[PDB]
Amino acid sequence: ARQVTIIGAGLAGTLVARLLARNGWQVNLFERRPDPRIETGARGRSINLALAERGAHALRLAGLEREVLAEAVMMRGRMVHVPGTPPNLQPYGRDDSEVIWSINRDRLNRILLDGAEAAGASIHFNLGLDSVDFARQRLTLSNVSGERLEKRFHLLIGADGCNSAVRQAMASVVDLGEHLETQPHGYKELQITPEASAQFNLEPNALHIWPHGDYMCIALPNLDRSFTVTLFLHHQSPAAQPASPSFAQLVDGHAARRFFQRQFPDLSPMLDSLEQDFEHHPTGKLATLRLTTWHVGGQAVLLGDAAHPMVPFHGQGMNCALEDAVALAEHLQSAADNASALAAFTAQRQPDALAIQAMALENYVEMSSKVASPTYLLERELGQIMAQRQPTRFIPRYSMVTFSRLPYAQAMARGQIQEQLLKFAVANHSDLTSINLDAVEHEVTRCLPPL
Ligand SMILES: Cc1cc2nc3c(=O)[nH]c(=O)nc-3n(C[C@H](O)[C@H](O)[C@H](O)COP(=O)(O)OP(=O)(O)OC[C@H]3O[C@@H](n4cnc5c(N)ncnc54)[C@H](O)[C@@H]3O)c2cc1C
Ligand SMILES: O=C(Cc1nn[nH]n1)c1ccc(C2CCCCC2)cc1
Ligand SMILES: [Cl-]
Ligand SMILES: [Cl-]
Repeated sequence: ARQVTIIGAGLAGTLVARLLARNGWQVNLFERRPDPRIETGARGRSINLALAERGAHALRLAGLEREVLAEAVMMRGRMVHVPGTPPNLQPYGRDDSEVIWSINRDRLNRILLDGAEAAGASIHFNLGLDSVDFARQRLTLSNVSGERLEKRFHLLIGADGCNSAVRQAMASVVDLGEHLETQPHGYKELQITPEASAQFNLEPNALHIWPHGDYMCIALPNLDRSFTVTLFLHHQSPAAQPASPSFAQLVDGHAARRFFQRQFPDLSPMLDSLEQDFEHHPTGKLATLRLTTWHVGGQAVLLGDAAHPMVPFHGQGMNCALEDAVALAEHLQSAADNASALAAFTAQRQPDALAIQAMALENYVEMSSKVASPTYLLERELGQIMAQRQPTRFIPRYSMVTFSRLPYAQAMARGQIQEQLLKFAVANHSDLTSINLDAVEHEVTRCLPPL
């Protein structure tokens, strides 16, 4: 039996443990945190994630999809809150079967843990990886108090998150070629209670966005009708724009409140504990981390956030993580040896991780400044016409990322061609009446191969 050691019982680590264990691998999975299935007196505060086709299909192959969806809230469309008009629901894709699911992270983790153990994996909690010795094939683990334990390993999978100890240990034996790109936006999570969302008739079965240019709020629903609101806002004000809103200017809850009443006046009444949340929840940091290589020979490979931290603006990090786990399990299961498997995995997935990293950055502009401009409206309306006349050629980029399993690089490449097609068609035209539709359709057929 082939043996594998996995660091991190997060989303990618637990899924890959399930897929390998049920193929007969001996799987040991080590996790720094305690087991979240052991109930304690602490008050767990878990956020929700948007689960889409790529994540859903990976769970479907694992036999876990139905269990996960039982606990998920359907989001049928995007509820855009633009000042001056009523909130406007934009359906996802073309028909009612194209939805995103809002799923609690801790519930998903528990389901995945149960699934890995049922497939035969052994999960060891309260053991955090501290270092690796690649030449002696040993690693050092330790509990919180610092007491250390050594284990031999044969194949090591670093599924240990954006601050991966495995990636750090790989920097001893190979150049990963890391480039960290910081992001000027931080984020803060605020809460809407069920009473407040019910009192203000906030739609539960939708994803809600409050665009506002260089800042914005997003809200995902929970099963109990509460919402978690995420404010994205610059850490610091730029020197050129010294009065522009930023976190540094929101020192306490009362400034926060005046900000929301002025700039989000229909959302402010719903955030009852805006003051308290603002001061006791930490401001989070966003960053994109790109690696030229993900593995060391046949000994160790990264996946998930350990491999490609990305900004959350597409809701694709977990979706990408689950899709990585599927691909890593398939390559390991079928390769001549572990070395060939890890090379072929990195070669397949690294271009795709780059593509989704780039699309997540760009999607910030789409969500916060594009959805409210006159020019983008005309293009989106021409885009839906094109999807109807050429359905296998013109597939909107958001739809290819979110509702298909087209490799992310091909989605990006086709999206760039569509974007420039729509951009030139609508330029110097104010209405849809002055646009030659068959001209645009002819460029779809000349430039977009059918799927
Ligand atoms: C605010 C926010 C919102 C997001 N929303 C979405 C969304 O809506 N949709 C989406 O698809 N993605 C979303 N993401 C991204 C998503 O959360 C991650 O991409 C996903 O969790 C990656 O899964 P993973 O298994 O790689 O890592 P994680 O889920 O982070 O798992 C890492 C695991 O490794 C463990 N670990 C860490 N260090 C060690 C160590 N030294 N030793 C042992 N164990 C260790 C951790 O305890 C944890 O269990 C969001 C991210 C953020 C920050
Ligand atoms: O699906 C998307 C992107 C989209 N654009 N237009 N429709 N939705 C999407 C984008 C972001 C999120 C998360 C990001 C972290 C904070 C919670 C919300 C979820 C999902
Ligand atoms: Cl959309
Ligand atoms: Cl994400």
